[PDB]
Amino acid sequence: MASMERFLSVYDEVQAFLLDQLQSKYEIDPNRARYLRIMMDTTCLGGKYFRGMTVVNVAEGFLAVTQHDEATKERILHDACVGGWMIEFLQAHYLVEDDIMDGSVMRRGKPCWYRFPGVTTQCAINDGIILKSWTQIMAWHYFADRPFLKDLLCLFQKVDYATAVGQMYDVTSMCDSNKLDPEVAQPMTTDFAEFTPAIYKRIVKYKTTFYTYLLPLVMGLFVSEAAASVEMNLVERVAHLIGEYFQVQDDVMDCFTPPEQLGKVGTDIEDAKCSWLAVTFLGKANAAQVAEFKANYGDKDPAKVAVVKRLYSEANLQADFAAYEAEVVREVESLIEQLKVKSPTFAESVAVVWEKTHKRKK
Amino acid sequence: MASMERFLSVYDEVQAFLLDQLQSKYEIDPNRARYLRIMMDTTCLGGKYFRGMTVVNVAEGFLAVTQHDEATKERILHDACVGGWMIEFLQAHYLVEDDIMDGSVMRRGKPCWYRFPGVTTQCAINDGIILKSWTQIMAWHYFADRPFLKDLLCLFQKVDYATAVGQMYDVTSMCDSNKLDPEVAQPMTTDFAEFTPAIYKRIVKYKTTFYTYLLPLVMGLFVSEAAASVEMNLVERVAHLIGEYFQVQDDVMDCFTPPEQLGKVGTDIEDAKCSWLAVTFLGKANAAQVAEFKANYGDKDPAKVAVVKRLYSEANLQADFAAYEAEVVREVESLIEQLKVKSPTFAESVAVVWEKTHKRKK
Ligand SMILES: CC/C=C/c1ccc[n+](CC(P(=O)(O)O)P(=O)(O)O)c1
Ligand SMILES: CC/C=C/c1ccc[n+](CC(P(=O)(O)O)P(=O)(O)O)c1
Ligand SMILES: C=C(C)CCOP(=O)(O)OP(=O)(O)O
Ligand SMILES: C=C(C)CCOP(=O)(O)OP(=O)(O)O
Ligand SMILES: [Mg+2]
Ligand SMILES: [Mg+2]
Ligand SMILES: [Mg+2]
Ligand SMILES: [Mg+2]
Ligand SMILES: [Mg+2]
Ligand SMILES: [Mg+2]
Repeated sequence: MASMERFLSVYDEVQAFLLDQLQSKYEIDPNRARYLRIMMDTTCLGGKYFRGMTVVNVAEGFLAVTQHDEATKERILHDACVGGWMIEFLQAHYLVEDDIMDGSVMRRGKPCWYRFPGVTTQCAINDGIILKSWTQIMAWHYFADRPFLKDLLCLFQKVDYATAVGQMYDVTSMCDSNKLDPEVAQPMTTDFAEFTPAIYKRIVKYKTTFYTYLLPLVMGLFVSEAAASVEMNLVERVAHLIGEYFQVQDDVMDCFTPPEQLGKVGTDIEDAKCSWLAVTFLGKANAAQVAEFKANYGDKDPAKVAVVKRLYSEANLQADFAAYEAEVVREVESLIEQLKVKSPTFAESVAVVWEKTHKRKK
Repeated sequence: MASMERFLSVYDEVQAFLLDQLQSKYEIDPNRARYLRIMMDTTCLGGKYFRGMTVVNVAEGFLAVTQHDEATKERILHDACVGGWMIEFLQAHYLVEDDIMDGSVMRRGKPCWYRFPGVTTQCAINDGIILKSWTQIMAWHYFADRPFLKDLLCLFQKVDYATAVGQMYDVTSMCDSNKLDPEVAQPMTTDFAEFTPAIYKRIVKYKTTFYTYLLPLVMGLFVSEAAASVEMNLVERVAHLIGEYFQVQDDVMDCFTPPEQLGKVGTDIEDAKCSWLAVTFLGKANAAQVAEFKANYGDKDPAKVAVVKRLYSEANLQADFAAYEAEVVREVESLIEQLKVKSPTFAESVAVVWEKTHKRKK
């Protein structure tokens, strides 16, 4: 796709800027420049670019309807690409650190970054820090003189914090809340009392929705100077709804989509995660199913994991998923109808966003 | 000390703000609030508060000589405390992640954060991310309306990036540059060709000087609206000089100061670090000393580490350290004399900063 290739051409610019600046201001040597170029490529490319391409689509929408000089159109488009890369680099940071946290093996069809033989956990941790740092370098360099600079930095910062809090909800979702204690080694829950749709919703709201949907949508609005032309409460409702759905699919694919197709190897069962599948299963199983789940969940043993997967297949969670999906379509369409009132162009971008999400197979 | 106790009283405010906001906007539950309060306390308290108390001292200096209403004096002092905590939280972030990277056992006289039984590497990584996030929450909340806000955020961001780059220089200092390669597992250097004072200086300049000295000094200037009243080139020279000296002491103590006194257990020998001791040693040893160093450095075996420590004692590095110290005193005094030209009060703060650094035994 041509537009994708163009968003990609701005990656090339941003990379050249970052690496040149390392040479000229940070005393980097050539082989460390090469290392960081490879690290940027592996952690920032290969994904679907949904978050990045959402910023661009939001801005393209407003450009079709807004009068500007050509030079202004070019500036806005370039701004939207740079903001999109800020979010892809933030994603790259999150993915580096999450793969370590989750004990993951594959990412975008390659070894996780920390599994590269020449990298290891020790360096990946810091490479993840550098990725985040680059988002700010990029923002201050490109947007220094833009009116939306303070708004963008302030939003970016809140969104990052929400995600970090969400990650803490996730990484501790298999422990009992009353037992959390830095001094005491953490046993896994035996009762699964906290595997509920409300608790699940809390995980997912913070860890994914803000950075995957709120952030790109609003950044599209910032670089378009169009924020005031939308109902923000609606922007937040729609971001959190499509965001949750997006995470539910991720959870389902972790279990049932082949690594060949997904580009990653699942760990949610093994990691004892509060996934949608585990929650929806406890939502419907009988006493004996519950017990066999309890004896097998959250263990790396392939035979225990297979037992969990059979239980999932037997419980017909495909039926629950259809019904959940049908409900989201209802609410997202409602939200999109409500957005046209003030912002038809934005509502349309949100439609496109939803369509792309709804259809994804990875 | 009373002033310390007062800087400390602003920690209490900042903590209450952060935890209340987690409850009211982030849907946190009480036991996770407790966990993060304990995490903030363990990772942010117990240090010497040098960086934090430098912001306060810089501002107190300008207040003694500048006319203000009392209300303004109180605002400036409070601003200096908050900026100081932003840097202590940044330090706490760096320390959490560094202890993981370095395989360290003790920090401020307690187990490293990731060694707490109830924490582990998996959670500490994210706790370190939250610490950094909190610096921005704190900045945007407290300084939203201040004229120095953009300057402070932009400086903070550049300083953080420099430190992250510096950390990459450190963590790869025991490998040959020409051999760095994400695809290939990294062998330790055999020739130690890159253990040179120039390369050492590069490590230390980036990993420590910006965040430990440039940042607090300039933040004191920002919250004092006094930046324009100094020669910034001199501020940078003095920060980088005292900063390097500060790191040299850290390196010496890692080897020779008892854990009981230091509050940490050294790993530089075991980690094959490019420390000042390793560099100054190669700076003077004879052929046979060089060989015995090479056969023992960068191995966790207590007998190999002891061999390295004997070689250090025999080479009389205490003599090199005295001579290095004497030279820094010369240059720092020169820089302080040069600061009085435009900024006597600032020169004095820098004198106090130097005196505290020069005298430290931990
Ligand atoms: C590091 C802060 C946030 C990370 C973050 C937030 C949201 C999602 N993810 C990563 C996914 P996956 O590993 O790609 O399947 P998850 O592990 O959640 O299933 C990672
Ligand atoms: C994580 C980014 C920077 C970390 C950073 C920078 C500078 C210094 N440190 C930490 C010290 P130590 O572990 O306290 O002795 P080092 O390990 O360098 O001897 C840590
Ligand atoms: C589920 C989440 C939030 C992490 C993976 O996100 P994506 O599936 O969008 O990953 P890439 O396209 O960037 O690979
Ligand atoms: C050497 C460096 C830069 C890390 C430790 O810094 P400090 O020795 O200042 O640690 P605390 O006082 O914060 O414990
Ligand atoms: Mg994961
Ligand atoms: Mg995860
Ligand atoms: Mg997943
Ligand atoms: Mg260390
Ligand atoms: Mg270190
Ligand atoms: Mg040290």
